[PDB]
Amino acid sequence: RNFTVAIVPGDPHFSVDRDLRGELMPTLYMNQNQWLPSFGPWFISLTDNAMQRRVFPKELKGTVNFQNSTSLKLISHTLTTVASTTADFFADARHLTDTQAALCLVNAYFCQKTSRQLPATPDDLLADLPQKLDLLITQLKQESGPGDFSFTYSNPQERASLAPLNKESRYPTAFFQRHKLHAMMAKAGLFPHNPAMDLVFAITSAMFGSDIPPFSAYQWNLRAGIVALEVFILAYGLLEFGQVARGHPNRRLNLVSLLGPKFQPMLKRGQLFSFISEHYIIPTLQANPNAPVSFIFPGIILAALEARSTPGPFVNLTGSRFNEIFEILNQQLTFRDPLALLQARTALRLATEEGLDVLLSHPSPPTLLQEIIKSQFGGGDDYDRAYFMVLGCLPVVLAVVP
Amino acid sequence: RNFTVAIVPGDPHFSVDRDLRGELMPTLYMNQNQWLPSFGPWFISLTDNAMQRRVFPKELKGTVNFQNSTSLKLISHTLTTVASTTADFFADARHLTDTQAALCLVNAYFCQKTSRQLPATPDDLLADLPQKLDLLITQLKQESGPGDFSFTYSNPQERASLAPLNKESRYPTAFFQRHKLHAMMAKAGLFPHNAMDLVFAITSAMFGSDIPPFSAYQWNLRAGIVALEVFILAYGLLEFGQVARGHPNRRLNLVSLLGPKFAPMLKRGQLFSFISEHYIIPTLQANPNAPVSFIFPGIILAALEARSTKQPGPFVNLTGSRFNEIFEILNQQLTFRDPLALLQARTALRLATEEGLDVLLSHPSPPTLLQEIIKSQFGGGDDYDRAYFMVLGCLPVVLAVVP
Amino acid sequence: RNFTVAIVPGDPHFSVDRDLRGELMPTLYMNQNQWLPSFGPWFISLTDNAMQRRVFPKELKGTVNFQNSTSLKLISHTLTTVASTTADFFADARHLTDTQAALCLVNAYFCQKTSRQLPATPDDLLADLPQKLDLLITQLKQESGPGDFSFTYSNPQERASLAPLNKESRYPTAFFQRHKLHAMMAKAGLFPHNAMDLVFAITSAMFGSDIPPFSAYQWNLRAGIVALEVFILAYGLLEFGQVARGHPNRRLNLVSLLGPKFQPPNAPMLKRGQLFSFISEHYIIPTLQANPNAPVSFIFPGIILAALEARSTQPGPFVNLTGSRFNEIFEILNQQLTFRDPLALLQARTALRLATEEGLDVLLSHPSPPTLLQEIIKSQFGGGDDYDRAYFMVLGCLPVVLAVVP
Amino acid sequence: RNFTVAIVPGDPHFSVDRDLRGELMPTLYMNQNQWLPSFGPWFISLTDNAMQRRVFPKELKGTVNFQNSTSLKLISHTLTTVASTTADFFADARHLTDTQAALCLVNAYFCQKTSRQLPATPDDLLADLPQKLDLLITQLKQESGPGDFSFTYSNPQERASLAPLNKESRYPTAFFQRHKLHAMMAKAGLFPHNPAMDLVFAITSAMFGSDIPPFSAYQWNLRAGIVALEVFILAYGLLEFGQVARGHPNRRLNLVSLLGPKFAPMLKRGQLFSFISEHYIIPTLQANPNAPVSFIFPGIILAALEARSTKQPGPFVNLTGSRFNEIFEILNQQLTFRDPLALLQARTALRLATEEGLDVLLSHPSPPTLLQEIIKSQFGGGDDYDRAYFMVLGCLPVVLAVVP
Amino acid sequence: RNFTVAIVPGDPHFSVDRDLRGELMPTLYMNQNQWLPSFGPWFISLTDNAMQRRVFPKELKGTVNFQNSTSLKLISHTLTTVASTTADFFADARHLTDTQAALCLVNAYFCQKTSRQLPATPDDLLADLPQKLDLLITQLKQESGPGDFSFTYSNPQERASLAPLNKESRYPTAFFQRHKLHAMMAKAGLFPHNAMDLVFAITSAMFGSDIPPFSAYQWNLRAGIVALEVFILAYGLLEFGQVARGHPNRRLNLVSLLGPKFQPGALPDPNAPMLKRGQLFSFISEHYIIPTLQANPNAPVSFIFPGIILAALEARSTKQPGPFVNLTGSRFNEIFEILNQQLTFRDPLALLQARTALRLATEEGLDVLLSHPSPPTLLQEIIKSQFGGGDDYDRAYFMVLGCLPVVLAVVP
Repeated sequence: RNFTVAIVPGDPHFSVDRDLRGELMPTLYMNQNQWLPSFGPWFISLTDNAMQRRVFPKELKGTVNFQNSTSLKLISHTLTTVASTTADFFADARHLTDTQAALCLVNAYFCQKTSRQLPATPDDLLADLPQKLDLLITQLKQESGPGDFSFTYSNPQERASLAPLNKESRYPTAFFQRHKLHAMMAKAGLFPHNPAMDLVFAITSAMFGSDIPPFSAYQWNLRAGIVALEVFILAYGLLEFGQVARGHPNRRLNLVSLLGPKFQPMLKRGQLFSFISEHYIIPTLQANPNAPVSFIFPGIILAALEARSTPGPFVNLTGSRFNEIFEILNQQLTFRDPLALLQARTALRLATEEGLDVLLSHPSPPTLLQEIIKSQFGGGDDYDRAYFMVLGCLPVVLAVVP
Repeated sequence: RNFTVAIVPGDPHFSVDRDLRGELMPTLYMNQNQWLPSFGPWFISLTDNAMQRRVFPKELKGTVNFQNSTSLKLISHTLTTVASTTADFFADARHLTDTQAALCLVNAYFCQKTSRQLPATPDDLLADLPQKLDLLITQLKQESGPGDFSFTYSNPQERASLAPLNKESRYPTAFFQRHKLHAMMAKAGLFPHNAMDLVFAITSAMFGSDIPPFSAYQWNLRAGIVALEVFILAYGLLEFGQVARGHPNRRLNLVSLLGPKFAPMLKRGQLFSFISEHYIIPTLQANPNAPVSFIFPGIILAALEARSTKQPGPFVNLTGSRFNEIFEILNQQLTFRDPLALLQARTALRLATEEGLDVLLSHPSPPTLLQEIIKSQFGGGDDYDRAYFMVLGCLPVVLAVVP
Repeated sequence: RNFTVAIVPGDPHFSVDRDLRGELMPTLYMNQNQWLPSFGPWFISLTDNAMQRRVFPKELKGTVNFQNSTSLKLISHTLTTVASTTADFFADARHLTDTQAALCLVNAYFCQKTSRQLPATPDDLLADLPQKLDLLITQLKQESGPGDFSFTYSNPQERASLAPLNKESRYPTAFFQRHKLHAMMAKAGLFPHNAMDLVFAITSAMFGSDIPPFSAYQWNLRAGIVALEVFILAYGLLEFGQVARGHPNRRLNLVSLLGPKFQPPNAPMLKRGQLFSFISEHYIIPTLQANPNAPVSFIFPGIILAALEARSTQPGPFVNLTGSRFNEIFEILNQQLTFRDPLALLQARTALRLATEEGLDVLLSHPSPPTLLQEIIKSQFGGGDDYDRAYFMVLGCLPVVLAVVP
Repeated sequence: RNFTVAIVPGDPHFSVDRDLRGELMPTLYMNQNQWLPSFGPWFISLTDNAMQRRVFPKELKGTVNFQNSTSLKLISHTLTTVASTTADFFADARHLTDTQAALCLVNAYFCQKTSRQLPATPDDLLADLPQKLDLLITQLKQESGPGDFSFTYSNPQERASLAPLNKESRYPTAFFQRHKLHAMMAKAGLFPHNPAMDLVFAITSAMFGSDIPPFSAYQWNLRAGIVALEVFILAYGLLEFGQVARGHPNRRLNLVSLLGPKFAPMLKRGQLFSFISEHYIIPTLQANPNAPVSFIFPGIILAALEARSTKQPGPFVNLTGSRFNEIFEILNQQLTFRDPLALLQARTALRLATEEGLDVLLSHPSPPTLLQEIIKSQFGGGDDYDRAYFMVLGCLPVVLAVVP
Repeated sequence: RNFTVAIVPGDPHFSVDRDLRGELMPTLYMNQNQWLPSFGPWFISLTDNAMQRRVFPKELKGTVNFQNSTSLKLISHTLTTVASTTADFFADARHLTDTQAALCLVNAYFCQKTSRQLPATPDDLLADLPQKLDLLITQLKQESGPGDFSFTYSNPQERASLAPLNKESRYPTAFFQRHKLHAMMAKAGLFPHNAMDLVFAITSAMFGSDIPPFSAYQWNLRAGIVALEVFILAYGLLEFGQVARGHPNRRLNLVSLLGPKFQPGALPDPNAPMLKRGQLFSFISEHYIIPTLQANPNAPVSFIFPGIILAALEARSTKQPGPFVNLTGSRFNEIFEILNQQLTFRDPLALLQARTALRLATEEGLDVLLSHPSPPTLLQEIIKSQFGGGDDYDRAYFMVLGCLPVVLAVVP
């Protein structure tokens, strides 16, 4: 079950057993006499905060944290936590993965707007994904009027739950009323209340079985799908005019430094995302068909968590931006409380949805995204941005002896 | 509950959860292969003495103390002890914090001398604090006659107690008679014995009916006078301060300490105005009951050092007397856990600070003596270093582990 | 029972108690303040993978693995596992070692083609081994037609067993039908079904009456063919070898590795087959005189490693973060150091042997086998010349000294 | 209770709580990543021997001993043991400290030889100490005839006891008969047997109470006083023509190296000792009035222990442990065995070995020359500055880089 | 009870409490941040082998063994084992030390061949030892005929015992028949079977009446012959020795090893008159052998010259010409078995058998050394190849120390 992925054109292909991040990071702690990895300003601040926490797992407090680095246990557990943000923890047969729901939405929209035949197999959902996303995004840019990319809650108890309260299948009437992406797809005829044709239901009943109900009747799949679609929209927008051939002076990632002996015309608009879709998204989903969108692009999740936080020069010594990640780590490594871990997972997911709304509500979303990746994660070019979305960090080698 | 502070103009703002010193210092021990922090001559002498002590907490004797540095546990426990100098340990409803009592005194004095409206909210107490302090100080400089900034004790048992003996509400008649700051405020009509009491009008409007008049329950008057002395010394030290210039003797280098985490001259009083608006006010908005020792621990340390200030010429100080009060608190709370002995140790540190504040304020040029102590014992060479030393209680530097 | 071996001409002789690899490697961890050994790209990838394994023996995870090196326990246990690839674990009196079976085959073929007298003693089997191998190889090169160097399985359960299924003495009819080396020896009259059987005349004169004819009990024929493939690859690799030249890409430096233990041009070049003749007379013969039952994997573990790597062989730059190439070695290590399950260890040993046979077929099926072999030794093991290739075949690695302080 | 001392002119004053050696040495182990202290050839040999001893306290065998240095526990316990050499361990009201007895002897001798009034207070005993010692020494140099600076024992059991045997107040008649210093003071009329005026008794009854008996009646004070006087005589003689202003090429002690951030007309004869007496001896005795002479000058005690050793001519490597036996036995008895009687015997052996070595030093034709040789060869001292500091510290520490 | 020794002329004298090797070696582990000792190729091979042994005492496997050195516990226990090779472990009143028996033999031979009066005191035994050895050796060189320096065993059980089997006082008739040294002394009239017995006259005057005649109780004769072989090899090795000149291949550097402990002062003249034949051994006899025996009168010959014992153990091993790497552990088996028996198993009988095996291996190697056509030449080759000794200075110090330590910087 070995699979191969490639992130940017001209770069090497990576053959992995299961997970690229999980198999790449440990290899950076094998030359501890000469160098140790560093994962950027945000991870340096995370490491500083983690070592000060009164309640924090002892196994994540290894000596490497005090040597201008982050221990392997701390960096891998942090990245795993981020990758599980949009994973489904409700044991429900009516549920699709957020990635599958997002793919059904963008494919139904494409069939409604073009004369293209409805997708037959899950492979057809991923075929021409850059073109399907490009059509949805160019129409979303033309969506004038008030509203943002947020869900409307009218109660604090309602906000603390991912699913509708009192075991209901639908969210209250106001829930999606202010969401621009939902409004555009609703106007196009998707997810209707019922005999109005439901393209999403025709796709779900042909590939994902009879158990998946119409998105308007059981609205969890609509909410999860919208949020995963926001991640794909941000990923497309960030790489839209990307170029990687040029050796940028501010390029942080150096695979020759990190890998050592293990390593052996301009791009048109949308070509960098097409490469990542064909060589990374498709092989990742072929190996892990139920992968959440947070597993595909953990860098977008991290940038969204950072967008919530956003006068002059400033030093951030606060730990609030690490609270959701640290609570999951404390619940699964120290307290082992299954209920408290489920609540911690909900808090991380809600914080990400809040940050995604900040990113998409900005007048130029890729500009804010570029600023966060540069300031908090050290990414200076399109090559760094593409690798950061996939890895969740941009590791560098720093000599142990100066 | 995150809050932001700024110490000097042009410098970065620091966002902290609760405490700047407590959150900044641990970050200096995260590159132990390349460098370790050093906190100045006084802390180098403290570290030398602490490792020689027969009775000293074992957790404060970590290996970093023997590597041209001071361990994180030793430096943070020392700074916490200094920051708690004027903290209230009597559980009394009639008590204000020393900072609140000092603010009531300086605000009542300002209303008496200017006829400006009495402060309504605790925010009004801090509004125009540099101007309120400047009026009190310029009048204190004109206070001619004998007397100093000390309390008069007529018994050794009386000296060993912070509150009046035999559970009394007032101190003996001689207690405040030699204090110039008390005498000036008494002559102005503040805290009268019953006559309009401006302090009581302020305390009953913001701090409740439980706070008695300062003349009836004199603990608040004594604590307020001492905290006011710390604010006076802080204002005087920064009075003609400039930070724009990159001084050759500037010890503090935040670019070195923080790494990846990081024109018109200032008029008289402008450096203190910046520290009041960007540090004092946000600190008190987050911790309304903060003692004056938590706001400016550097003044407390300079006061403890002023007591020490005999033969002229070169001299090596291998004595531990200047660390006795801090070390006794550390021994009582980390090793012996004796509640009574810890309370006596806390009183001894507070009395030693009051003794040193009197030395500082009795000097003909108080900021000059203050500058000398900050330079010799703490390594501070300019106004930038002095402002940061008052806030941090030290001036950390990075020293390479390998030479 | 001390014995002496020499690998290449002009180099020192090594006196060992039992095993050269096992006695040489520990001596590289005796200057840990100044330097630590490094065993090449394949072992660097192995070390990376071993430290990531959820189930892996704790004693093999020492600190040296994280200091640009491989711990002594990990490198020695890996090399021992490779050296035991073709060791016989069936306690059977009808069984020869794969080396003995290969020697009987090449000697019977030589007598059939030259009419030289049949070998009388086990020493006669090894006498003129370069010449006996050279005759078999030059005839194998002339073997035109379809087929490769693989065994034909018609069932997955049949593939998972080394011996024939249902305790049978013969493999199914299709088993050897596609093997070129078997076909050439069968056409020459060797191992007939009963016709004079030269192999049986050799086995009954030196290895006792218990060894049955190769056509009747076919395990010895299968084991012998595979060991013969290893000897063929070893001969082909060193065929035009020269060691006198101090090559710029020579990785192995014994002066660096041994230090004070080692007491250190116009010389004529080695003729064709002379480098292999030196290794046969000074390494193969003394090794077999000391350990008569040594498997071919103990003689040349480097060929076994190159064969395991040949199975692995998208176009362009590539980073290999997979652990599949180490699965068989790691499973044996887990089964003998941690779980101590006799059945699971036997299955793991079978899997390593089958993977090696698969890789040997890739190496021999290549149009120029020594060229592919040279490429694998260079890319995965760092060997840049004939000196490195000869030492790699014997040691299973090419250790270098790397300074602990840069 | 903080006090200040100064060792040589032009050097800094040291403010200490109780003990200069005890407070200075720990400060040398605070930069262990860059440097460690080294205390000279004798201490290097001591460290080598201590680590080889089968019976030696484990707490004194720290890692610093194996890193071209001596651990803080080993160096401080060694120096404390040397400083306690002449400390009084008999709980007796009739006893003076050896320093007090030596001061009474030199002051009584000065009053007998000059018109000067008898000292009234203990401060008067120390007033003009260089001048009082100078008078006694110049008369001792004129003492012709046989005899040395040793006590005469006529029995091995008598040699193993500091006090007279069978609880007697006087030592046998032969005991002081060969001692030149005792003979000179006896001829001068000091300590008479009784109506002969006793100047020593007039001093002791005025400052040290009525419990101190006349030196001739209770002779322990006379024996202890004579030995402490020998230490003061050797200290005066060593620094008699000392100069410190000159920066000598062979000066080992470098206080700028050791302390770091914590830190012309010639001296006339006796001026270097006058400085050490006024700025070190007097403030030390004002803070610790009952200090033994071994606490004031432990370097003289160490040089005396080394003088016993001083067989074959030429280059020589000393791998013996005999010179450390007395110090090591005290360390074993107080840190490991805790045997009160054996510790008392070990203390007596160290004191008797010191008395034996002081006799070797004073019997040499040029005592400061032998003293200079020992301080140079065993302790690394190359000039008067080093010699003055060695007498006070008992060693001359140097900083040696951990990385070469 | 401190005593002083000197090994070569012009060098410093060493004052020790009891043992030079035991007191010198620990001083080399006191500067571990800058340097660590290295004891030569044989000890490097020993250290490599010791760390690979499945059965080996854990206390001898310290970290220093893995830092281009040998731990203090391993080097001192190895040297102590070698020094105890010929120590007497039979609690018998009829027994002399092998050194005392060798001295009685060489003194009786000297009295038989010269007009010299029989020695009266144990000091007279050591007086003129170079001259007494020189007379015995020059006569041994003239001993023509077959035979070597070995004992003849006619049974494997007989070979496994140091003393005669079945509690007998005499060895079988064939035992000494092939030994050239025994044959020469027997022809001279020494140890007769009862004829005047010069050896018995010496033993009964200095070592008491308990020592029986060498022909009646033959253990003293066997032990004495073997110790005499060690003295003969020591004399032969230093016979034409010179030390004044600073050789380029001189391994031992006492200035490096001792540092501040060594006061160099005045260095010897390299252009000074040469040492005459026997003068280097005379210096070692007067300044090392005599003071060592005055301090430890019952010292075995292996304690005086452990380097000869090590060279003898190495002589057994001595087939192919050229460069050679020795990865075998056979040469360390006898030493390692003693170490395992006294530090790990604590079996009194097995330790006694291990001690016998080391003594028999040494006797076998001494025969190889003395049977070589030029014994000092083979001895020089072994000291150079296995112990790093390149000159007479190194050879004299190697005989005494059992090794030639060098300082190697921890940081290169």
